[PDB]
Amino acid sequence: AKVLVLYYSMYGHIETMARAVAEGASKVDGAEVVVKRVPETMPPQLFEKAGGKTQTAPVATPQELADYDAIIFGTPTRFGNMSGQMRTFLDQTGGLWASGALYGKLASVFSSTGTGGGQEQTITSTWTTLAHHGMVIVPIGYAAQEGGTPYGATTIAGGDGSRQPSQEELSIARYQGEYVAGLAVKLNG
Amino acid sequence: AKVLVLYYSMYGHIETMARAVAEGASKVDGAEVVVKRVPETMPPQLFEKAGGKTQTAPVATPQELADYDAIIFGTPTRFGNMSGQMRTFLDQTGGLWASGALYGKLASVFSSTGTGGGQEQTITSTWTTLAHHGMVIVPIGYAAQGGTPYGATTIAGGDGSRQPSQEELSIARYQGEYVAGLAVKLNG
Amino acid sequence: AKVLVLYYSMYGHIETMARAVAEGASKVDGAEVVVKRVPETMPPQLFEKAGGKTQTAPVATPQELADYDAIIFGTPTRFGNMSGQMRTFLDQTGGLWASGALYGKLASVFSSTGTGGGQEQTITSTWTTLAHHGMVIVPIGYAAQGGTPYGATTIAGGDGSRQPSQEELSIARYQGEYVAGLAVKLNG
Amino acid sequence: AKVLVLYYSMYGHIETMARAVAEGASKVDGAEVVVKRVPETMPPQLFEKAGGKTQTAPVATPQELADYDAIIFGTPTRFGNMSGQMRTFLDQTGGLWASGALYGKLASVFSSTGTGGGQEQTITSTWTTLAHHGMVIVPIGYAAQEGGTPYGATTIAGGDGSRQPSQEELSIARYQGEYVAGLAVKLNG
Ligand SMILES: Cc1cc2nc3c(=O)[nH]c(=O)nc-3n(C[C@H](O)[C@H](O)[C@H](O)COP(=O)(O)O)c2cc1C
Ligand SMILES: Cc1cc2nc3c(=O)[nH]c(=O)nc-3n(C[C@H](O)[C@H](O)[C@H](O)COP(=O)(O)O)c2cc1C
Ligand SMILES: Cc1cc2nc3c(=O)[nH]c(=O)nc-3n(C[C@H](O)[C@H](O)[C@H](O)COP(=O)(O)O)c2cc1C
Ligand SMILES: Cc1cc2nc3c(=O)[nH]c(=O)nc-3n(C[C@H](O)[C@H](O)[C@H](O)COP(=O)(O)O)c2cc1C
Repeated sequence: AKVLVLYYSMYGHIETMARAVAEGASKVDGAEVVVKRVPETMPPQLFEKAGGKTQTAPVATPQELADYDAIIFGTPTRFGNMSGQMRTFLDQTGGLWASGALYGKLASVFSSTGTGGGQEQTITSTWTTLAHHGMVIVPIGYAAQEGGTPYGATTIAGGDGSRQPSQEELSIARYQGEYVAGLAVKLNG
Repeated sequence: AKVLVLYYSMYGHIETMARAVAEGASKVDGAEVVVKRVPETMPPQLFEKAGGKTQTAPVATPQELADYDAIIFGTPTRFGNMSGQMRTFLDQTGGLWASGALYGKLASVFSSTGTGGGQEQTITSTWTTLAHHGMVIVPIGYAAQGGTPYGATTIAGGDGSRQPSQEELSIARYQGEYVAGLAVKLNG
Repeated sequence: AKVLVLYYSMYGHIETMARAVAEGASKVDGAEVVVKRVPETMPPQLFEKAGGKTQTAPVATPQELADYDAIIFGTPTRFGNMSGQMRTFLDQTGGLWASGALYGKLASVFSSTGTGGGQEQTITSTWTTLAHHGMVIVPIGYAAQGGTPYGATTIAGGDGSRQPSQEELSIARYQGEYVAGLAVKLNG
Repeated sequence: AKVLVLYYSMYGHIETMARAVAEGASKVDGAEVVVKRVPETMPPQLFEKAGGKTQTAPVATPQELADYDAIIFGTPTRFGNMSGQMRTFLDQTGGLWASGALYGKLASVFSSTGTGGGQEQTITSTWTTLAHHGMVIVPIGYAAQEGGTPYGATTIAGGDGSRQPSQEELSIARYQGEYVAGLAVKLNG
């Protein structure tokens, strides 16, 4: 099974989460895992001065999403929604929608926020788009307990962005990757 | 694989849909399908006076949900949420939650509305509860072609006179067949 | 302006919050505040055996909601939704809906959770129902500084032992005072 | 009271809706009404070939949103969310968020979809962002009935985009503008 971890990060928190997700998915016999980012939409000059952490992963094209059996989407919270960059990317998936290209594929979502507020809404409002594509949606449930959510792995970046993901947050992200990849093998070999 | 179509219905619209869902699921080789309803919470007297439709389906218990590989949940829209009867019932599943009893099982949702507005919120706000249980959620996507990609729906009309259409029931059957197919793929 | 704090609580966490909300609203010159609870739906015997907290607040009726200029609704999180007791109660407001009885009135929501997850969905899925009634919805935004901009919340802890904190109750009082201020501005 | 109708349109459906909203808000004694769009993010070449209807309204800056007492947001549905263009714009409102610049201002939302699916989610997922800004959220309720929603005015563009808004849809949009502007005067004079 092919698993895409597809993400947007501006300050590295989601990027770090993506790595943990991918490590988890890689644990699964039969799963092949790829990590990619959506294009930055900000001019580099502004991205630079805003203190952005330059992202170096291969940039995905909307078309290649059809190639995977499972897609795990990572986005930071922007006032309770996915980021503009992820929204702009997913708005380029009309071709795939028309052809049913993602229909029945596994989808799952992870996020990051400054202080907690909006993490749940970011994940569930992302599930909406995945459901229009006919994707099968995988939440994590009470995994953690067996300041997060049953909807997907999250991390807190802190008010000033200086917090880094904890071992426990990375563990939950890794679990999410492992579990989705396991589902993807059970369904697609 | 074992599939439960669990529904609430007060005027029979969700009941008609539930039957169609159960049929679609039945078409799948390897799938065993049961239809149950959640308990009415209205006193029988007021249900009657409200013009509520009486129903033959057996009443489910909260604890038996753990028996099934896939649960397809049917609720009418009540201002953009599931019904209080469905809500009350699911609030009784804390035991299953604690033991991880529904974790990883498939869930899917269908609904009915008077005039349309709220059918999407009903379905997605029911997904929320399914996700707390760690259920895998199955929307229907563009099979929905106003229906919804989130699951099958029917329009009851403002006075409730309208009955599920051929096309609406056909989408409902699609949904059962789709979820049942996934259940057999995952569980045999 | 008249403000109703309408709440459901099984272990007293939302009850404590409701009191604080009612106080904040009371601080507003021109605001008159009433606290009521929605009916328990559990039989008294099982409520008791469940370790439920008994409550002094008068029980509201669905129809009296139309009396108020602002309603602040308190519910614990039940897998990311309002409680079945709150859901059942609001399902009884079809009469108010038909007559436009709550249209334009202010609504605001607060909640309680065991461990946090679901508090945001509880609040926004309650807003849905308020919007069907045409109520104007008041979130609290960055006064929330894990709380939520959607309305005041408290963490009950996994075993329910934790009680609302000084800070959490202070946000709850802010919310009542804010909504009551808006009610007086709109209605005098 | 100053009322901003702030919108994104790619094929004109939301644009037509915006005009109706603005007409409604203008009916109100004491309300002054302005219509603006968010920047197109698409290169014009692509916008051209996709058959976009060039938008000609003044382009809003994130900063000027602080100047209004009420903002009515219009966006088409993109798989159950606001469009990338509106998301990208609202992601530039961090300055306003930090200063509480939109706190307590009135907000309301209208939408458009191809075939209905996702209109409710687009509106409520937009309310999320408005709530982070502390905005007071105004749905329309059962206005229509006294294929739409109580959350805000909507229009159906049809599967091929050829449908135009009906008189009844425009009437509901106008009502939304009138009602929000009326609220804005009652609160701010
Ligand atoms: C425009 C904008 C909106 C934001 N909204 C929220 C919010 O609603 N809640 C929150 O906790 N943090 C919010 N933040 C903080 C971001 O979520 C945080 O920077 C992000 O999680 C970091 O992830 P990254 O390092 O991968 O970019 C916001 C930040 C920006 C720039
Ligand atoms: C309390 C209550 C709230 C309702 N809210 C809505 C609504 O928000 N939108 C709508 O289109 N219909 C609404 N209706 C109509 C129901 O959705 C409709 O009667 C139901 O779908 C019929 O299904 P059933 O026959 O299976 O009970 C409501 C009905 C009641 C009794
Ligand atoms: C059926 C049920 C479901 C619950 N679901 C959640 C949940 O999803 N997330 C959470 O953090 N707590 C959950 N809890 C804990 C409640 O939110 C907690 O007991 C409540 O907030 C206490 O408020 P009260 O004392 O006012 O009743 C649940 C409790 C019950 C009984
Ligand atoms: C990327 C993309 C995603 C879309 N998703 C949906 C959808 O989920 N539901 C729907 O009915 N229409 C969908 N459509 C149709 C648009 O909503 C429609 O073009 C829009 O409402 C027209 O408004 P405008 O003329 O102002 O651009 C989508 C269109 C595009 C280009």
